[PDB]
Amino acid sequence: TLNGGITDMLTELANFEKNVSQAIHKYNAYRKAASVIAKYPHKIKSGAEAKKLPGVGTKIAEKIDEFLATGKLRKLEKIRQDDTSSSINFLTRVSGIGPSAARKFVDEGIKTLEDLRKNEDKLNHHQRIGLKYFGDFEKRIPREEMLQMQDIVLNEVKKVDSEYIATVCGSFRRGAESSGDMDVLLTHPSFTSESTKQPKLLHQVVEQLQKVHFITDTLSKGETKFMGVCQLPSKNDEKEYPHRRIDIRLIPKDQYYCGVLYFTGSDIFNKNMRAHALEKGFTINEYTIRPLGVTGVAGEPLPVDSEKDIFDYIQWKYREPKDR
DNA sequence: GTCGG
DNA sequence: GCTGATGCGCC
DNA sequence: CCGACGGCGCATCAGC
Ligand SMILES: *CC[C@H](OP(*)(=O)O)[C@H](O)COP(=O)(O)O
Ligand SMILES: [Mg+2]
Repeated sequence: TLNGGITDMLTELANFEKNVSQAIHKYNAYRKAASVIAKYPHKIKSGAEAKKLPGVGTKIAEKIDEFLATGKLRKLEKIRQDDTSSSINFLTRVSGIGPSAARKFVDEGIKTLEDLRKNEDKLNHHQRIGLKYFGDFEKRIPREEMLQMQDIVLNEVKKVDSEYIATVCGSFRRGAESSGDMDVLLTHPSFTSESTKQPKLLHQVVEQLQKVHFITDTLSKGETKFMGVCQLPSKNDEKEYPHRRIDIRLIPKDQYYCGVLYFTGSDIFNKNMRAHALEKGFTINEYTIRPLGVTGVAGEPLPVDSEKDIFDYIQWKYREPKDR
């Protein structure tokens, strides 16, 4: 795209701040500045020009000015040549290894995947799985597979109980050619916010999907949400499919469609819809949609039976998952 | 790092 | 054995 | 000039 050099620089600076410096806000800033520049329909000639965009401040401008003039950034070259920084930045790619564990490993002389395999005793359950499917988790999922994966989930959910309502959200629901992982939202007439659940409602779906050898491993499981690994059935004639990340979140029926809206995305869209709601005098979150009183106090949660209901409440024209 | 009170 | 703090991850 | 910038489910560990 236009200004591929500047965006890469910023995204590289962002990763450094998150993984090495452990400054989450600086990371979010550099990410913000990188995204707005990526959409920009020109080629930035000066830092003063880039500063006119929202999220680009004084310091990023003086960075853009340096990059365009010199070709490479003085700071990043210092980070690139640093053994500790680059090593810490690598390990954080492994699922279960955040900045904290990463630094702890590199300080103890563990820098590469070879070292992680050699020292599996020092890894937790999550990190072991993160290492096992390291390459597989960095592969994107083509829509062709996601469709085949969906059919298995929805049918196997139907196999346990007909009353279950399974909805695959994320990029896939917006109709993207490729998706990062599978994000499934589950609910049942039995489960609501007021009247609590008898457990083994999510479990039965997870236990069923394991029975048909779809779910391979488990990263985390509890009452509400589950996180683990799944694999499509080997065609036998062809080579086996790569392992994929799956998430199954069990949500109360009354606040399902409020959940479906939030987990459908995108971030920019939710941020714009939530911003408009405040202008119209309503407050929406992951869970519920509520009215803001005269004094600016949230009332009782309003009834919702679809996504349309939320769009109606804030007198907004219904947008299809394609245009999110 | 950038924004807004 | 319990309860709170903290790392990690989602968009 | 200075505080906000994501609140939460689950796994793990510290402290009692
Ligand atoms: C690149 C500009 C940085 O500003 P921030 O608000 O993190 C630094 O202040 C410049 O110093 P460097 O990081 O040592 O180059
Ligand atoms: Mg600006």
